[PDB]
Amino acid sequence: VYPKALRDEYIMSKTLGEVKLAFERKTCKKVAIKIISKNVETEIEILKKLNHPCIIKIKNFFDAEDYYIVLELMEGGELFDKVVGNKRLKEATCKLYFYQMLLAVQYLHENGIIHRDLKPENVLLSSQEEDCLIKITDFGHSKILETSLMRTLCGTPTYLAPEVLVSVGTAGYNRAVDCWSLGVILFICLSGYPPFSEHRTQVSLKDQITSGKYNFIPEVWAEVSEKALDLVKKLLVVDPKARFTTEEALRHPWLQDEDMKRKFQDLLSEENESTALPQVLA
Amino acid sequence: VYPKALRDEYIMSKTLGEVKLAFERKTCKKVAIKIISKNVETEIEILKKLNHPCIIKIKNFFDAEDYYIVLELMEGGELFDKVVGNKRLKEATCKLYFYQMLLAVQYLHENGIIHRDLKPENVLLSSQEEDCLIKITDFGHSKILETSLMRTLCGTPTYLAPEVLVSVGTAGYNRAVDCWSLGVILFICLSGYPPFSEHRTQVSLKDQITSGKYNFIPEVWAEVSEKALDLVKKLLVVDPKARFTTEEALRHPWLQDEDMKRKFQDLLSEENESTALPQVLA
Ligand SMILES: c1coc(-c2ccnc3[nH]nc(C4CC4)c23)c1
Ligand SMILES: c1coc(-c2ccnc3[nH]nc(C4CC4)c23)c1
Repeated sequence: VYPKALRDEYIMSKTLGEVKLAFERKTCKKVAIKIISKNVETEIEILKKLNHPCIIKIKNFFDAEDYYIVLELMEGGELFDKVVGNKRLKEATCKLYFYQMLLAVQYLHENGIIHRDLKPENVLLSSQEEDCLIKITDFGHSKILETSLMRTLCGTPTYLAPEVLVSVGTAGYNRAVDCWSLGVILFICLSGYPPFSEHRTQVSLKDQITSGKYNFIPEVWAEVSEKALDLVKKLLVVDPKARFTTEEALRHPWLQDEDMKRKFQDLLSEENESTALPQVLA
Repeated sequence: VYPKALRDEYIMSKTLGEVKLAFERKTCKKVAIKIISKNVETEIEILKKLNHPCIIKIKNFFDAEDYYIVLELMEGGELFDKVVGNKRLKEATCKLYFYQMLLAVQYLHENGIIHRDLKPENVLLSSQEEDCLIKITDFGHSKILETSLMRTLCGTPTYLAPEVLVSVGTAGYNRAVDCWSLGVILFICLSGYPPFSEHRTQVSLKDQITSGKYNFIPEVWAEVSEKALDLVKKLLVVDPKARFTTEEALRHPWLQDEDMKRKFQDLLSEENESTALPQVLA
């Protein structure tokens, strides 16, 4: 059974995925309750602190026999369900979703958060409409950013191991892992197929990724612009240092689209209509 | 002033280094009280759990306006004070101390603890005698060992960044950093001078270490055995994977010394004379 405290504020209903739809008793509004059976402390700590239109918001949390997390309900489900079994997303719909994913990831990075597990199944669509707001979820694997390397470097390396000194060159580029993921997500949305797979290949999945040699099927990509493909090429770079950042991506020719930037602002203000407190008129 | 609680159990006395000698009121025995002015939680968590004759033992802790740590008093001070200003340690005294440092570090590693800051100033001598017990201190920088890489690897790397997959090869060799430090400590004890320095050199300290090209002065090392030098060569290896472990070191020809292993056991049982509860005689 569900705990008394949760039962006191919410009316539990039909399952969504475990994730279940519930009704907030006070408001009669629908909510989503993610049950994480017995690190969730860190996920809430992050989510309570985080505030962006493209990042999921915690409404409430319950620490009982299991962990119960109350989130805003996403009527469109996962982005994964839109790309399954070679279901190709329309280029405009890709731009709109990607743009949001970039803003969302940029924000995380700004605030020292590395998602670490970005995938179509962690992106949620707000409505059943293709022109809708997306939201990033699953901060389970996320990391926070002062390095113990920095504390070490203040001292004289008389006793410091070489590898620690070598690690200095690479250091501070952990966030690049999220840009790789976005690159993989963008490839999936645009083509309908993944860039790295064990399907009809001899080469190991590890090897395709390490080499950065993605599976390019021309007939598929003929339907996709050079601008879109260029951006994928720029994010799917083996060297994290050379690999494009969210800021670099957001500045890319593909995203310099005034209609998409307009549609998102229009979707944004439409969501914010109910929340709007009267304005201080000059 | 010192807190009431600490004042209640201990009589504070003359400074040792901040570290001050105190007297346990119950026992009238001398103790050392390390004052760490306002991560100490982790250092105590480790030290309370740790139990070895060559690792410092916590007796008590006080969390007031500052952090007060009660430790067993080491009458011989730091190992650093024995090697300052080209003071060369006798080879036997090196073997004896090194052997203990190896046992101590091996134990840490066994229990998943990486010291991270091993240096002559973190090694304490029990008595003013050169044949004495040593103890490892300063667990401030120490790390504990399940990897978030291991949690990642359970999944399909479809979205995994290449660098994460590359990090797999190197992974699980963080403890090698302590073997480097022991190698640097052993060089210092044996020669009287450090292997890597900015004194009478053009080459950067980073560069000497990364290259692993230690400053070898033959006239100095003529007084030192080939067995001792070989061990230093084996620990001062740039590749952590190739670099000797504490077990490899403890198996080395230099440490297969029955008199040293005997002297340490004799020093050990002499310390344990006061603690000895009667034995269950068969
Ligand atoms: C897991 C983590 O977050 C969710 C989730 C959060 C907020 N609204 C939602 N609508 N549908 C889902 C799940 C069924 C896709 C969710 C599930
Ligand atoms: C700092 C960290 O530990 C100590 C310390 C711990 C136990 N006994 C000791 N005797 N002398 C010292 C200091 C003066 C060298 C210490 C100091």
